[PDB]
Amino acid sequence: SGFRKMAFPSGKVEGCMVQVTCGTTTLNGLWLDDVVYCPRHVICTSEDMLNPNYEDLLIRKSNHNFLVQAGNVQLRVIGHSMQNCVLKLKVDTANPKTPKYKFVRIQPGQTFSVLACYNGSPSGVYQCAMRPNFTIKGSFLNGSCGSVGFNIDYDCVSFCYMHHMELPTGVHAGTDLEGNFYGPFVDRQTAQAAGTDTTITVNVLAWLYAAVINGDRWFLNRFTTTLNDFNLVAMKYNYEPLTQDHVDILGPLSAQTGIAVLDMCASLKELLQNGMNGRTILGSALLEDEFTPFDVVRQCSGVT
Amino acid sequence: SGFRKMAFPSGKVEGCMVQVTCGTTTLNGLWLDDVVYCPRHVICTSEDMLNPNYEDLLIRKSNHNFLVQAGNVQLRVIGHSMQNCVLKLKVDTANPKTPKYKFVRIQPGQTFSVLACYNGSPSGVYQCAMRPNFTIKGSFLNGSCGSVGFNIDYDCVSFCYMHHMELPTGVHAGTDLEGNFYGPFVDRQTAQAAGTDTTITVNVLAWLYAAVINGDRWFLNRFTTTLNDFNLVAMKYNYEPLTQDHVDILGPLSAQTGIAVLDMCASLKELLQNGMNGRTILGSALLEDEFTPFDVVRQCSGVT
Ligand SMILES: *C(=N)c1nc(OC)cc(OC)n1
Ligand SMILES: *C(=N)c1nc(OC)cc(OC)n1
Repeated sequence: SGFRKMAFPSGKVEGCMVQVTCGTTTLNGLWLDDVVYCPRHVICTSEDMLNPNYEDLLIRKSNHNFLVQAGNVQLRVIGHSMQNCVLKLKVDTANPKTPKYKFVRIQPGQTFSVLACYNGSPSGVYQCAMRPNFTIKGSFLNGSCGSVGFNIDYDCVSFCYMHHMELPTGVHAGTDLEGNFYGPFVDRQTAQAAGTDTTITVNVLAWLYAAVINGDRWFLNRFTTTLNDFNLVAMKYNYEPLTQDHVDILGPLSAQTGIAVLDMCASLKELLQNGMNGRTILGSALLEDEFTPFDVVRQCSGVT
Repeated sequence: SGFRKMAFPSGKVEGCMVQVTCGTTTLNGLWLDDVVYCPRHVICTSEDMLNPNYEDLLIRKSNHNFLVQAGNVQLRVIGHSMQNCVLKLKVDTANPKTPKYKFVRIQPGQTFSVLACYNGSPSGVYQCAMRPNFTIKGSFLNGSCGSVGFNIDYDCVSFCYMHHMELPTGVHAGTDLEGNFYGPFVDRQTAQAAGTDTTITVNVLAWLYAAVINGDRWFLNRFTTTLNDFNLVAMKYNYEPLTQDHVDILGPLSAQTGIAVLDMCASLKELLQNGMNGRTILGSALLEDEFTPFDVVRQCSGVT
């Protein structure tokens, strides 16, 4: 029993973190096979960042200008290329600790672990979600760029995020491992405002199922609702609309607890309308939305 | 910017996790050098657990009854001994991945990372604190015993906790790596009720400093208080008394923000008396107490 905001074990990803320096800029790189992936803004000075022409800036860079260090040892760069907003630095040595891996582009609402790094060295691991406005609420200081987000399926690491940027509102933006930003963000120090950060309804419902499984049941009520009635309330509260696909995804948690998905929607509807009244659910005074239904099943079953 | 409940990178500890089986019971062991540490209740059947005499039960066990598996390979047990509530299984092979390590016994209020494991395999990593009533609020299922809590200082892992038990209220109890339980708990399936779970005042104040550093400042007020006046309010709200040692510990965060510790105490006093009024601090609707002042400095500076 007990339910925590849990990150995947980070060891497989720690073995891939390297330091990348270009000129006076140092950030993190991800070393998989004989390629080091890093944000292309490693080539920018703080001034360049205001309006960078990456193709033009990159012309002034050669393989020997990209200093890649893995632990105490230097890696030899034998090629470099730009793919969207990431640089791929081909090195002469395959990473001996390369885990089984995939590059995946996640959808909003999906969660992942972040291994925050500085100078190619891991500092911490935390769990977060791709917000519906394509930002993430991370913990990143200067030098954390190139830190990655990932999920693990037994022994295969699916890398989904690489840190690039902080918006003036303190939220974060980044790319998948193909260098494509999530959302409309660009790697330029310009006015970039995020859209509405709606709540991930399907994740709140999954977390309410985790609460019932772990003994917090005070919020269960005698009501039911329909998808359309629930969605009228969800729109009022800036919650994402619940679809029949979300209901289907919650099927196993509904089966485990015996609480029909629409009944849990009615409990959530009352929590939105009445508030918590100073009460907590799984140690939280707000409705948590950074656990997917898969995360709840995984944590409640103990998948390794 | 941004502030997350962050765990230490788990790789160094993942390299130490093994599976220990005695008869029909399987749990986790911690393999450091040529010793495997595990809860002594590995020798108990579910019936034995009601009133076990460990010394007597242990007489019926030989080295060959302790099956220790590290990954896919079996370790040879060449000795076994009981130290308090842990067993130390001497194996014939030193763990090649043994990190630099220490065994530390933490005080209430101190935080640590837990690498939850099942069958010697890591499932997740999360951050928690030793509560003032000597319980921890973890996420542990059957088979998670022997999972450990730790802190890291650059390359040295300080192991502080080993999971043994869940109380009927869903909170957890365990030992340090010398086998001594935190608090008054025993490794017996008997009526064990936890005392008052007070809030760790010094940690709430540290987290309010992290909120100011990361831009959440709405709760700052025009008031100040004294330790004695603050402590009258802290007692009313089941908060731990703040001492001059806690004030001294918050000195660097006070210096960084320019907010005197007693002024932050006055902000906390008003938050306790007035509530949050539907507002949040660092994404939380309650006052968070599982970040020590050291954690706040570490996360706000990016220590690797
Ligand atoms: C990422 N490491 C990073 N670091 C900065 O300064 C040290 C600035 C920045 O701007 C995008 N990114
Ligand atoms: C710890 N792994 C554990 N597992 C149990 O059943 C599988 C019971 C238990 O009781 C102390 N501990």
